[PDB]
Amino acid sequence: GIGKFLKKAKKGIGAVLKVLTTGL
Repeated sequence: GIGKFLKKAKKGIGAVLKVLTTGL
């Protein structure tokens, strides 16, 4: 879940937020 988006947001966030928009 989002737990990965906030946890991964540390550095490589542009990747999570990028894909997170494909499912949001």
